[PDB]
Amino acid sequence: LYRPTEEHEALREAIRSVAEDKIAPHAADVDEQSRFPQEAYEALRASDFHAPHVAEEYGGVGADALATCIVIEEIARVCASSSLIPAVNKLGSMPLILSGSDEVKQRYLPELASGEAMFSYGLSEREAGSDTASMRTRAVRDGDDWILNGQKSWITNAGISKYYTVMAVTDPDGPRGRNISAFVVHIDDPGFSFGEPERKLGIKGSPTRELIFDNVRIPGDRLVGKVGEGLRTALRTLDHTRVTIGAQAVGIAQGALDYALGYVKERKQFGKAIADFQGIQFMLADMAMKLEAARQMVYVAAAKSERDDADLSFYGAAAKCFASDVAMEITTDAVQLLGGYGYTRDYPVERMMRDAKITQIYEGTNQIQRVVMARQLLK
Amino acid sequence: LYRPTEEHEALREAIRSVAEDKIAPHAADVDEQSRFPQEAYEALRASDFHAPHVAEEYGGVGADALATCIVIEEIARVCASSSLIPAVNKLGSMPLILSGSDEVKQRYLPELASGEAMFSYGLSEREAGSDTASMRTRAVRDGDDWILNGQKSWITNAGISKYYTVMAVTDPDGPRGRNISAFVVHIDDPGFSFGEPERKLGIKGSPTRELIFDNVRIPGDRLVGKVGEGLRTALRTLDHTRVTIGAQAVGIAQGALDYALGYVKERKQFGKAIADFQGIQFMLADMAMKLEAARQMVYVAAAKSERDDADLSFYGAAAKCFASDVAMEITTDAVQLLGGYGYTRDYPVERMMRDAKITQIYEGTNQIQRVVMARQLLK
Amino acid sequence: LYRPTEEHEALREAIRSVAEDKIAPHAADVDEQSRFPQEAYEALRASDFHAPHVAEEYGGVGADALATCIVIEEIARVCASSSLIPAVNKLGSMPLILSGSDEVKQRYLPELASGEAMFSYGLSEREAGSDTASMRTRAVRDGDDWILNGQKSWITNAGISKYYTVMAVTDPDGPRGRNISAFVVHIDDPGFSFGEPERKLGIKGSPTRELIFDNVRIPGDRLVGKVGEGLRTALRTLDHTRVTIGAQAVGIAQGALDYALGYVKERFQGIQFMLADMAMKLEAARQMVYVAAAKSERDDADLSFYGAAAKCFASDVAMEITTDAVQLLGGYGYTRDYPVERMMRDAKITQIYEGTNQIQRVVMARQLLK
Amino acid sequence: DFDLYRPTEEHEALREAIRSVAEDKIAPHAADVDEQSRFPQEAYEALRASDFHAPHVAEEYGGVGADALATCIVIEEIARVCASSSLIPAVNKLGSMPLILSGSDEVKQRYLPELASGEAMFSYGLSEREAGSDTASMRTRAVRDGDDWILNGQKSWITNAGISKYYTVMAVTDPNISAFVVHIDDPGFSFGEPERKLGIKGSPTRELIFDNVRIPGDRLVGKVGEGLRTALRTLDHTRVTIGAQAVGIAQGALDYALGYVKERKQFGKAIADFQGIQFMLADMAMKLEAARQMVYVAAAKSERDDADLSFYGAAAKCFASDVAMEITTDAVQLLGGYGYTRDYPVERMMRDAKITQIYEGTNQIQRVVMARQLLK
Repeated sequence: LYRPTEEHEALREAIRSVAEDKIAPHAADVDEQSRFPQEAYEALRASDFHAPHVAEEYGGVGADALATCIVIEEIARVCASSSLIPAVNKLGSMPLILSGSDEVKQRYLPELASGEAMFSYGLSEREAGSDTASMRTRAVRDGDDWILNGQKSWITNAGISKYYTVMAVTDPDGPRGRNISAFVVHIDDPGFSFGEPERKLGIKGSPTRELIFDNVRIPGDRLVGKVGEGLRTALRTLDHTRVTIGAQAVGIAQGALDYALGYVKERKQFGKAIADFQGIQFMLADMAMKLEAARQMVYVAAAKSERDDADLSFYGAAAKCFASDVAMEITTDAVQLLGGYGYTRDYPVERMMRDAKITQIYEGTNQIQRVVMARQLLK
Repeated sequence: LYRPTEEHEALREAIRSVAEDKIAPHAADVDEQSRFPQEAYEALRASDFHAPHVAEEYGGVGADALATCIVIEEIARVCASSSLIPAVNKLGSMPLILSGSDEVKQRYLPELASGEAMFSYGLSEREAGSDTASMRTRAVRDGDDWILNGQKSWITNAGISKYYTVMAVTDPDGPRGRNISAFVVHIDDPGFSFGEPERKLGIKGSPTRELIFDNVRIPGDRLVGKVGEGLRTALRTLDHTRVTIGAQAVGIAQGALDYALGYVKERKQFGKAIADFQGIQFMLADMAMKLEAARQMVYVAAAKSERDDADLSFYGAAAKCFASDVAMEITTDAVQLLGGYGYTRDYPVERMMRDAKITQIYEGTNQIQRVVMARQLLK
Repeated sequence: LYRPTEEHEALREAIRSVAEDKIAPHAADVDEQSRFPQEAYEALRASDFHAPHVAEEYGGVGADALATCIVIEEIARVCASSSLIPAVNKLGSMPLILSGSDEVKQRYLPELASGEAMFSYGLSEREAGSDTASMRTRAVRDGDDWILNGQKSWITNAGISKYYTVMAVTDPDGPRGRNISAFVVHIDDPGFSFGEPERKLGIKGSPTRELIFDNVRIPGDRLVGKVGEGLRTALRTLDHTRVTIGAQAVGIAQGALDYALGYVKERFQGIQFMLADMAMKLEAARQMVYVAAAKSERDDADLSFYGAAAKCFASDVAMEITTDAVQLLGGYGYTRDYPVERMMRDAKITQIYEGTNQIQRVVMARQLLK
Repeated sequence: DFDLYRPTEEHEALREAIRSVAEDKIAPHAADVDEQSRFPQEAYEALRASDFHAPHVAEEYGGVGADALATCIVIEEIARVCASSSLIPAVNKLGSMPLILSGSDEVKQRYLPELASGEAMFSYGLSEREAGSDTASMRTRAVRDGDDWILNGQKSWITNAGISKYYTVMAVTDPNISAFVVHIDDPGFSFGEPERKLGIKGSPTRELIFDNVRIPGDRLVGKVGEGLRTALRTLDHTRVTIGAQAVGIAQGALDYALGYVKERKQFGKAIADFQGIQFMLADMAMKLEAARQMVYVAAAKSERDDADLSFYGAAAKCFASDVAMEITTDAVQLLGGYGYTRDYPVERMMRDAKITQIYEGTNQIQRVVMARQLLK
């Protein structure tokens, strides 16, 4: 009751030690250079932790939603950019799971579950970032095939994901929400290009790239879901990926709190370990307490996500909004807690603050989460 | 997972229905003339919700600790004062459960479980509230009986509860925290008097009285647990009722967010429903998100209060501190959202605000909670 | 420079003694029985702080807006209900000052300034509370007079004020906000009655009653500036009384923190940090109110913004501080035996009346995106 | 017409002055300053050309002698566009305060003209590895070698170091402490490796290491053994400059935020027609302006050196810094994905803001000073 199965905890100790071993040192370096955490990718893949959400049918680990966030958490605790790997894979493969045809699922999800390829997910566009219902990217038919044209931006793991679940308008004059569909674009696919990797505040490692569609023709079997169903797919994909982002935020903050506690037990200003100043003790109390509320809520919403509960819209958004807020609130405090040392790149709290910010921004800025929560409350 | 069981959800639905009609309408009156929730206690007892935690063995409903919290929540949601009936009942009976001898337990718990008698719990002392190992209340052993002297303060439901698990030193030189034992005082015991009931900011209904012991002869069977081990028992009980006060805070806040939501959809300023202004929407979003986190952590800590988990103290402190703090923010916003109306007692939210304040204060002020947490963090 | 003139501080020691000595002990009762701060009113009157804003021209104290705010603060420091007397007097006289012809100013301001009469201000309406530009209290001209029919609500200090600058729409047609004018209704004036005093969370002392107008025959000399300007005048006065509500909040917070600090001396670093946050927020709120108050007196361009900005922040701060004040005093802080309970309840309203901090944030936003 | 609670008209002329100096000369370089972690040299050149390298220096010594509001306003209006660039007047006042507050007319004369002219920059060595905040327990020793002194030890966290010219470092004489202008060229005086910082990446934060640095006896600043009464004063007076730094960073962030939200449209309406973004900008502007005004009250209070200058100083830095963080965070939030990228400054202003909360007495230390000034 109100706890992960102890199974989840064995899973956690696993992914935790994978994170402590193969991710952490590489996290500091990943961030500095803003290059992909490849070591993280081969270590997650080597431990079959790269995309544990995939079903058993395709060779996945079959992770529970709570189990899936646990992985994303335990990674973000040490490296936010790497933490995106199973998180972006769940995000980009979710339209393919929740609505994909059996043939398309069997095509694509086994290569992920195996580790051949990572997914990215192209929904946002620069002239309609949060207003995903009124996008510009275009899927016109051409024979059996599909021509995509247009813009996707803020696409995570771009350049590295092989597969890109794009959402493009199929019938530009139908009832909003029924004119958009999802198509798995490959890196192969001619005319599909990437934009410059963005110069990011945090997640500097995991590339956030614009991806351009210049008459990208693609077979008909890469339609995922039916036609027009792309927004009804994207909504349930948000519904489920919000909680992954919540867990990522919880994780970023957890790593920050861990360095905070360690540093306060080691260092001694005014003769004593700063850990024992009641001020700092209050600060750690708020950090730990907020973090634990955010954790429990992302976990509740994950329970809401595998059980596919009714109010998953609300709690998912809320868990994402709060966890991210908490992450900022905590990681900033963590930086504050290490004083001068904290704003040094030698210690991870700096990176962790820079990293936590996107949890408040990307996958729908928490203002959108508040819009969603409000619309859900007025029912 | 992260589900109150269908058992609990039905239980929730039950106690909610009892709160709505049988308790809520009286809530304004209970608070106003600062009177005990007689209607509420009556209705809870007739419905087995007055102290549902009590063991089956002694005729209680055998309520899960989570379920107990759920009841205190749903009661508090409409009337905070009334929720102390099950809350202070769990508080006062818990030392009698956690350490009580089979006999004394079977003496008192039936009286409670049926609804004949109420419990209060005397541990804190006017002088050194948080340094409980240094309490002045002594019980001197005299024959089989004891003679009590001392000063419990801040003791909720006094004057109205009949049996009082008071904690007294039984060694002015015995060892710290092992020099104290627990005694069930009756409302009948000579020399046992109450102070004038405190004039409280909120929870005005439930009486907060001083406890005076003037050479109170109490029989020898009133000892619960060993002599000396009462402190360990008291600290464990603290760990467990922390979470029920947390649930109460969540409840007070839930009432605020409910009445606010209602008032917001219907009432109109500038001619569209004020819930159309995205600002009020953000505010309501934050209220709901904070509140839901506070709720989920109250529930997690309730689970840990059943399993007697290690970090039960930490998670309970966190649940109380967060639920209460969050409640304060929310009920304050609740007053805000109803504007001029919310400032009047015609609407309850103002009362709910006064009530959230005490949850930040009694049952271990959130500062003390933050200390407890910071202490578990610095293991 | 960036400090009260030494005579503002001379004014502070004066009203501080008046508040600590004459207002403070009764404040607890003022709140307890939810009755008017009579002791406070007669003592503020005895000390010329019941309405020090009035020009000396009418026998007032001639206080600059900064001074008015400081008075309101030193009163709110001990009694918010009491702190509203000078505050609601400046509020109710402000339309009467800012635009009234010297006729009505000379008829009203001396009787206020001296302390015969208190003012309240009828702008807020239940139906169109936040949208004051679309209010529904009607006043049609009957010969030289006007007739009033309508319903002002949440009129603070309403039960006891004599003179009431109530603002009514005179011409429904035309641009709402340019069709509103203000007229001072008397307590004895025929047909004008009050509702039942609101049972309030805090400031219970200062009575807020509805104002109902049942065909009140008001003379034509009750005109407060040219017909139709009333909304121009009303947002003009809000511009100034925002800053006084800020000052009130600063005071309420101050009192909360004062009992907090005192209590902390009486009975570790965590509580120190909490007190530091309290005091620091408080002082930012105080300086923000004073910057704005000086900004009002010189009738600066951005008084719209700063009055809002100070009104919101001070009030917000008051709320956390008074809340935190209650927190520091622990169980004792949750009792009416100590005033911090009353002070928290008092501070809440500062976020609400005279434009909810939602409206304050909107007007602020508005000036930001001009 | 009464100028109470408002910065004087001359301060305001100075403001559009320094604002134009920043917009027109500093602003374009801020992005590069942060990206490369290099000293804002162009900014220093235009500040020196415009009497802003340390305008606080007296007119007796050739500065403009600007009052604490004036110097603060410069630090703000500069930080408004580049935090690192704002450290120029800020770190110069920081390093010059011991030399002013207790320095002998000879020692004032040896150095303050080189600053006021714009030749040399000053930095200030008080904090250390072991006892930064506990100034009573440091371990950098000044031994009286003849009339002269031998210095050994390590100051840490020293802004503009390696690049600044004169270093008023403070050492214990008898284990208590005195202040000494160590020169860059002085024998054996070296710097540690510069920190790779979260923000203020332009302004170098370096260790100060001494292996038997001999410095003449006239390098003494103030009283021998009694620099400590000078050190708490330098704090008292310089918090407000770090605060104004915070206000400036914060104001800049709010400026880019407003610009973006008016320029950008979303869901078909401008993103600032959404009341959520509106309240958000309102909270930002009011916190911001409150922190600004308290910075100004504390600056005036550092001018006439009031009794409570400690509290009002600490609070203004602690609040302005905290508010700056709070604002820049929302600023990054407001520009969405665009705000997350370094192509827009809101991100840099956030990192710049995270330090105003930390250095030169972390707001936790600021709160301690406030709590002690409260129980007076």
